[PDB]
Amino acid sequence: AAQTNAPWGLARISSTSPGTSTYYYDESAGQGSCVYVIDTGIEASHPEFEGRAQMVKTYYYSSRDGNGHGTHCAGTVGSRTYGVAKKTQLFGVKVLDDNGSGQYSTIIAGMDFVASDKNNRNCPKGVVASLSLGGGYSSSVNSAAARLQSSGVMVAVAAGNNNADARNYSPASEPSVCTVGASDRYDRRSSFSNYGSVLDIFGPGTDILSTWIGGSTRSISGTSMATPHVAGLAAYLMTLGKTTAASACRYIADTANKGDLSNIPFGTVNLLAYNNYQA
Ligand SMILES: [Ca+2]
Ligand SMILES: [Ca+2]
Repeated sequence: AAQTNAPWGLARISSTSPGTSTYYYDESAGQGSCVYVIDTGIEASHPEFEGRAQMVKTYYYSSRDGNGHGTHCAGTVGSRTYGVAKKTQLFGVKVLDDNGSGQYSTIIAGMDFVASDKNNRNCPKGVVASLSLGGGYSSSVNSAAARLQSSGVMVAVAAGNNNADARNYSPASEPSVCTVGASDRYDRRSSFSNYGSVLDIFGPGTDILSTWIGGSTRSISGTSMATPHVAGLAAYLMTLGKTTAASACRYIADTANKGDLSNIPFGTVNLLAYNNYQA
């Protein structure tokens, strides 16, 4: 399949070079996989989700996404126009309030919720969780992310937006998950992206068009936007049978575009997520 005039990040993850505009992908499109978006919620009624999104848990008064951030991330995972894995199932877990903030105890609870809830869901191609959130280092937060991964979920987490070493942020600093930095459409490390030895991969994160609340769309930037590209790529590759939840981060790193990015500090991987789709 080939989506013309796609958002630049979708085109980028199907090309060895920057500057293209078509997203080339296998039509299976993540069918049969499931992605939990652990965030401010998902506006499941958005036409771009085509009935494939639903809220499964909220830690606040409502399950509504009153912010937009979670809806945007979910759209990059799996919306029709803006998503990597256009046929995946999306499950929303609202651990962040409508200002985009959440206490670590609640974020931890949401991770352990996913680890259990996936045993209620029919996800024959496997389960992914996308965590476009974080704060300062916390061993408890890291341990929760490690448990979620251990339980059989491909966990992708944002590196953070501090232009600093991700070792000092959580869940970014948990080794066993997939820690995602951000790049721009000229293959530069995004100006805000964290870096460091703990990063596994980069994805598109500057000026990413996706869904928003009120049935709308907008373009925003962050490692929060790079993370769902990787989560959606994992779901897509799992549906194709190329990898598993335990091995997908390593597989994505194996198969990434290597050495394409600029302003990568020595000791940080120079790896950009790539679907290696060959029609
Ligand atoms: Ca290249
Ligand atoms: Ca890792």
